[PDB]
Amino acid sequence: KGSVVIVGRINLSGDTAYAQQTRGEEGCQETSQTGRDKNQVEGEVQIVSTATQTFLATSINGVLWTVHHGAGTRTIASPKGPVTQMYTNVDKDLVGWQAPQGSRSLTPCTCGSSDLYLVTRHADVIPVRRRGDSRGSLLSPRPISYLKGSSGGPLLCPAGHAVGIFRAAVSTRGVAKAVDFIPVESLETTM
Ligand SMILES: C=C[C@@H]1C[C@]1(NC(=O)[C@@H]1C[C@@H]2CN1C(=O)[C@H](C(C)(C)C)NC(=O)O[C@@H]1C[C@H]1CCCCCc1nc3ccc(OC)cc3nc1O2)C(=O)NS(=O)(=O)C1CC1
Ligand SMILES: [Zn+2]
Repeated sequence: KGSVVIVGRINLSGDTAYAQQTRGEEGCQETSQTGRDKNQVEGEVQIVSTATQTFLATSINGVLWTVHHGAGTRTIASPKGPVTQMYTNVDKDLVGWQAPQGSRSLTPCTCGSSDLYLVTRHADVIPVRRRGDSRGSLLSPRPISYLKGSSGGPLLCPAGHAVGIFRAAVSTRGVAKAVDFIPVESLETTM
């Protein structure tokens, strides 16, 4: 298997949630084999890719987190070569690396607000209501197909801080009315 490769980012930039592709497929190939990636990186939310899967990853207090069902145990390519996972937990569906060169990191949420916001791979910011340890309800139902490819992306509080990592969708006949995520407290405990 190859290294995970950053192929873009989801910009909250200044005002607009928009997606920025920074690498093509072809280049994704050679880079996964070497794990050496000089391509420029920015921001908190990365679009990450394997040979078969595209999903997201989020930097929180110096660690780049994503889902195990996306990354597995792979390294992630960097300018100084392939980066080995700092944290792994198959049961939680969680993996972490040292935040990449060029990135910014999110702050853990400390305000306890139930008003959350899920960022998707499509660069949509979707309102969510905290409804338990690892669960939050959507204000608007959406088909799964819409959310697919967004695991590893962040759930944010109204202050912009990180509340969790998107893990799975709670679906009924293919309609998602809630989301399952890894809470930051769970990250802090994994560390
Ligand atoms: C947008 C949709 C959603 C965020 C996404 N997550 C999934 O699709 C997960 C993967 C797998 C099935 N998923 C689901 O969401 C299902 C599904 C019916 C398919 C919607 N929903 C579901 O279980 O409801 C259950 C009540 C909750 C409680 C149980 C959830 C279990 C969570 C889970 N843990 C592990 C630990 C270790 C593993 O080793 C290989 C593998 C795992 N796989 C898991 O779920 C996503 O976008 N992925 S992705 O980006 O396209 C892909 C590129 C990476
Ligand atoms: Zn907060």
